[PDB]
Amino acid sequence: GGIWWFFTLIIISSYTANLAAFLTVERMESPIDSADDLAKQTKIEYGAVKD
Amino acid sequence: DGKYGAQDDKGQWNGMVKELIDHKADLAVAPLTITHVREKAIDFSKPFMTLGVSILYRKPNGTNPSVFSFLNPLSPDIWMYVLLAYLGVSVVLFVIARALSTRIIGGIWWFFTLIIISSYTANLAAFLTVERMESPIDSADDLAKQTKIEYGAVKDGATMTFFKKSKISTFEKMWAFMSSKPSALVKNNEEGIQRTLTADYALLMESTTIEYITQRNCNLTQIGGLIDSKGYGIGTPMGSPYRDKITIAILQLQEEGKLHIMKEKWWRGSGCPEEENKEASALGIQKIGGIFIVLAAGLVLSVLVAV
Amino acid sequence: GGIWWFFTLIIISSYTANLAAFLTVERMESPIDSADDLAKQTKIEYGAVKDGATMTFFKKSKISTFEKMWAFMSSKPSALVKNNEEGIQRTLTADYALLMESTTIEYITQRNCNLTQIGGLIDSKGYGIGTPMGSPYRDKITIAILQLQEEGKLHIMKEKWWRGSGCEENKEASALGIQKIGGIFIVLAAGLVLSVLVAV
Amino acid sequence: LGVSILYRKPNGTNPSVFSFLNPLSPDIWMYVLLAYLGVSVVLFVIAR
Amino acid sequence: KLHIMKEKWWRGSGCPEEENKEASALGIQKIGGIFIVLAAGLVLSVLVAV
Repeated sequence: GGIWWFFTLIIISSYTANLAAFLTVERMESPIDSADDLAKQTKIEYGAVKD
Repeated sequence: DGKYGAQDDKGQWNGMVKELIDHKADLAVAPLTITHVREKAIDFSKPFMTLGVSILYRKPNGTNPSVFSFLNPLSPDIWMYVLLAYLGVSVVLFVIARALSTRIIGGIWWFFTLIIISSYTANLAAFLTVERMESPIDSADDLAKQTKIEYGAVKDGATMTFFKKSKISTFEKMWAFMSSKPSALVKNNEEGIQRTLTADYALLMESTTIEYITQRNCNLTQIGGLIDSKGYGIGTPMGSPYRDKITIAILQLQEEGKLHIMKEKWWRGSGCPEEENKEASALGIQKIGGIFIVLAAGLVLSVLVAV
Repeated sequence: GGIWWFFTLIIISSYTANLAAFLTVERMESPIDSADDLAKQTKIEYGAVKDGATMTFFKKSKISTFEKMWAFMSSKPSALVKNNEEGIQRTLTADYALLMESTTIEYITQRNCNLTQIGGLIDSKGYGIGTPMGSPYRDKITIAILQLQEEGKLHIMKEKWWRGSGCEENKEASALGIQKIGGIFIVLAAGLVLSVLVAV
Repeated sequence: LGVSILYRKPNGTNPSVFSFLNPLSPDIWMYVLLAYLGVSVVLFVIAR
Repeated sequence: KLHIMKEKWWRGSGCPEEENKEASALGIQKIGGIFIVLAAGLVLSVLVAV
């Protein structure tokens, strides 16, 4: 019963940790909100209609 | 000459461009840069293929499928200290049994267990977060923003010349890095390959060569898509309709798809293995799991039924 | 029992969350390993002597790291020192990061036991000797110095002239070091003795 | 008016109503179920 | 040039870095939640006493 206890503890802890990691990284991730962001970056493709 | 060929400053040409201009050779059969100066100097057919610059890098390391790597966020000495404390509590309870003190000791043990499990959970969470909050480098913009990792391109190469006339944030950052540190630039592709093999070095060069060497090597990897368009055209004499005759002939070849089959005749054939760690996850591997084997330890006592 | 159970659950949950938040924030970034650490953190003030060769190099360099470093040092005048000795003293006494020619920090660390050289090699500038025009002696001293280079004499002179090298810990196996359970042991022993006092 | 960046809605979602097979790998849940099944019968066979 | 002129005459004052997440000596954010359970116990005690 005690080793089952420890298993349950560790598995729930890992579950909490990874989901919280996803939530935190989603919170710190910010999308583009200005053309300055496009100008400084190069990893996102962009364009305009010619003429 | 031992190079593609170029006019430096005197209006004179060398290599395949000079030979085609002189019309002592009728076509250039090799990879060949397409620049406006040489395009005006010598006409080019439509490229038989288009390519850019890619990143050669060392294979990521750190695959440790071990049970010890699962209890990592815990000092084992502290774990044995907790075990000794628990057994001491149990023996104290056993000897005292020969009331309210028992309950209060159980409660304080409950509180210590809460504290220790909280600490373990927090430590493991921090370790996994700091692991996965960082990602392997996938773009040259990442190279530009970082400075801890050496990177470079073959000097006097096509990528160097293209970046000379290309001024985008990452490109002048690259040029500043090249000027600052001459120890991260080479004159030959093999030298850069050796640099990548020895140190964690990022190499930028024409994509096809990197694809070939990656498919002829197992200790290296390619990362990043095309960051530029280069193209490899075919030379043609001045005022030659055969230029068009080349172009259409090339066009149907792309429709025939023979170029791909022959490229895999030369390029592919690699047998590099695959891993599940490329998607930035640790779930579903001995890094998360592996203690089910420890369960059998208790099972051996589970068969004693009589004395 | 249910209301006390919910109370206990929520309070211990808050405790665990705060614990995790603390260790993470101290562990989410390294104490110091390179100028990139200064690039992504700002808890340590950094700078150099005003109008020094370092800040001129930062101005002329197009490395976005050095660019933002220059922007920061221009933003805060408190990170500016009129003289290198003042910056050395303030780094030795208070939290401050000084950027200077590598051999200077080399000598200082050789002549110190508390401060340390920080960061690997980042620039390639070097020192030479000024030469007039039309002086073949420049060519002679060039070839002579090159000869000394394959002779390795410069190492001999620098070790002879620079030698003061004085006297770390990792402590990364659990949260907030190994020294973290002593209070638990003490409180455990204190609660242990409380059971023997009474005879009932 | 000025100029405006055109982009799709921020990609990312959760397949309803699963919210635990996405954070945790399913094989982990399968192993946990197997362990629960294995430990279940031990007490019954021992007590009998 | 109008944008450059505005930036010249609307170049603000620099601000210290303040978006870095910080967590140190954080308690229960002043008030806790013990009052609800205290009130629940008191209110139930009077009429369990019947």
